[PDB]
Amino acid sequence: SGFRKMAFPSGKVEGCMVQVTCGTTTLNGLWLDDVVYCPRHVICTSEDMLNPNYEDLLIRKSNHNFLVQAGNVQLRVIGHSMQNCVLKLRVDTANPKTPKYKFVRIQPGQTFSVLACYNGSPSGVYQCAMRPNFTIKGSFLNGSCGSVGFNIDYDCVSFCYMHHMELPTGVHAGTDLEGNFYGPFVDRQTAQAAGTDTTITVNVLAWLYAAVINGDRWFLNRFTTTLNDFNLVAMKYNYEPLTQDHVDILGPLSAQTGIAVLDMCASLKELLQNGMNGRTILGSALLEDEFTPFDVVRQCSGVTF
Amino acid sequence: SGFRKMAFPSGKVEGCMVQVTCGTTTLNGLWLDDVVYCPRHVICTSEDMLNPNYEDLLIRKSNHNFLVQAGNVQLRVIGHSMQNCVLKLRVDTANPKTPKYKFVRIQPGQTFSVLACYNGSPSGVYQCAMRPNFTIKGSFLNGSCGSVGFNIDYDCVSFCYMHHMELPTGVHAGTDLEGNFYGPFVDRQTAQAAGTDTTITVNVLAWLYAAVINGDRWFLNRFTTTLNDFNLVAMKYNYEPLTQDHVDILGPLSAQTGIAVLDMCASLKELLQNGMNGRTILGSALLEDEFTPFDVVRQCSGVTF
Ligand SMILES: *C(=N)[C@H](C[C@@H]1CCNC1=O)NC(=O)[C@@H]1[C@@H]2[C@H](CN1C(=O)[C@@H](NC(=O)C(F)(F)F)C(C)(C)C)C2(C)C
Ligand SMILES: *C(=N)[C@H](C[C@@H]1CCNC1=O)NC(=O)[C@@H]1[C@@H]2[C@H](CN1C(=O)[C@@H](NC(=O)C(F)(F)F)C(C)(C)C)C2(C)C
Repeated sequence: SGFRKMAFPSGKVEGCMVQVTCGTTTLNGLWLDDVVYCPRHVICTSEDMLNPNYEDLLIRKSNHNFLVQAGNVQLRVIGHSMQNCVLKLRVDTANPKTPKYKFVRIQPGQTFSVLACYNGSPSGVYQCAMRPNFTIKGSFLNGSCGSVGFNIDYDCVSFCYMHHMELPTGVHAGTDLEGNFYGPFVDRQTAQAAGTDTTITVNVLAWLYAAVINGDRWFLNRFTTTLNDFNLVAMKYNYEPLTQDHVDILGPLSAQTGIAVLDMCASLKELLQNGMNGRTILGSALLEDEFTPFDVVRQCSGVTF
Repeated sequence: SGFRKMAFPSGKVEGCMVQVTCGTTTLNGLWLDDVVYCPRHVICTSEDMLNPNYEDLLIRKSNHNFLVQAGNVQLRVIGHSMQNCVLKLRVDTANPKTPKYKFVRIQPGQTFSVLACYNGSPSGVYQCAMRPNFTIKGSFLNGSCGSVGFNIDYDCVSFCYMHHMELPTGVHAGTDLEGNFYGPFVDRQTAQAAGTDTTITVNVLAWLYAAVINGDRWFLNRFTTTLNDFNLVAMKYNYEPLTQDHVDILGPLSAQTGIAVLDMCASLKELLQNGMNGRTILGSALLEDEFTPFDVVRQCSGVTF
């Protein structure tokens, strides 16, 4: 019993974190095989970042301009190229600690662990959801860029995020491992706005099932609702519309508890309309939307790696 | 910016986890040097746990009765001894992945990372605080016993917890690596309840400094209180008494922000008596007490390991 925000064990990702320096700019890189992937703004100075032309900045750079440090060891960069907002550095050797991996582009609502690093060294690990407005609510300081987000499926590390920047409202933005930004953001030091953030509805229901499995059941009612009737109510509260696909994803949790998805929606509707009245759910006074249906199943059935 | 509950990178602890089976009872062990530490109830059958005579049960157990598995390799147990509630199985092979380590007993209020395991394999990582009632709010299932709590001091791993049991309200209990339980709990399936919990006041104040550091400054007021006047209000709300040692520990946070501890106490008093007025602090509608002042400093400085 008990329910916590839980990150994947990070040992496999730790063995891939290196330090990338270009001039006086230092950040992190991800060493897999003989390639190191890092944000392309490692080539900028403080002034370049206001309006960079990465193409010309990179032309003025050659192999001896990039220092890659793995532990106490310098890695010889024997090639470089630019793929979207990510820089690929060909190094003299393959990472002996390279795990089985893939690069994936995640959907909004999906979660991943972030291994926050500074100077190629791991500082901490925390769980993050890709918000519907394509930002994450993380914890990143100067030099954190290059820190990656990932998921583990038994032995395989699926990398999905690389940190690049922080937006005005304290939220964070970055790219997939191909350099494509999540959202309408650019790697330029200029005011940019993230859209209005909505609540991931399928995730709130998933967390309500986790609360039920843990014995937190005060919010359950003997009422029912239709999918349309629930959506008409929830949308006034800035909740994402719930679809038949989302109900199919909630199925294993529904079957395990014996509470139909639309029965749980009637409890969620009541919580939005009447509030929580000083009560808590899994120790929280707000409805939590950063656990996916899979995160609940994984935690409640002890999936190991 | 951004303040998140963060666990230590788990790589170092991952390499120390093994599986320990005795008869039909299977759980996790911690392999350091040529010794495997695990909870002593691994020798118990399902009926023994109601009223176990450990001294007697262990006398009827031999080295050959303990199966220890490190990956696909079975380790030969060449000796054993019972230290309080922990079993120490001497194996014929030192763990080549043994990091620099120490065993410590933590105090209530101090935090640690839990690497949760099943069958000797890591499933996830999260941060916990030793509550004033000596329980922890974790997430553990059947077979999670022997999973450990740890802190990392750059290169040294301080092991401070080993999971043994779960109490009625979904809260957990365990021992230090000497087998001594935190709290008044015993390792027997008998009626036990955690004493009424209190809020860790120094951790709440450290969390408000983290809020000011990140921009949430709405709760700051012109008022100032004494230590005595603060403590008379905290006790009403079930808060731990704030001592001069707690005030001294808060010193680095107070100096970085230029806000006196007793000026932050007036902010906390106002918050306890009159509420949060519909506002959040660091994305939370409740006052968080699981970040110690060292966690706030570590995260806000980007300390690496
Ligand atoms: C990479 N190490 C940092 C990480 C930032 C620093 C503070 N916390 C973070 O997440 N990335 C940057 O410094 C990027 C980088 C230039 C400026 N920058 C920003 O994150 C800035 N943000 C923006 O200009 C905005 F709002 F558009 F996102 C900053 C104001 C410094 C937070 C580049 C090339 C975008
Ligand atoms: C270790 N593998 C498990 C972890 C438990 C199982 C359910 N969730 C957990 O955290 N430990 C146990 O099964 C221990 C073990 C016997 C009984 N047990 C308990 O934790 C039980 N609790 C109590 O006896 C109580 F109420 F006193 F705290 C249980 C009812 C199974 C939760 C021993 C030797 C204590």
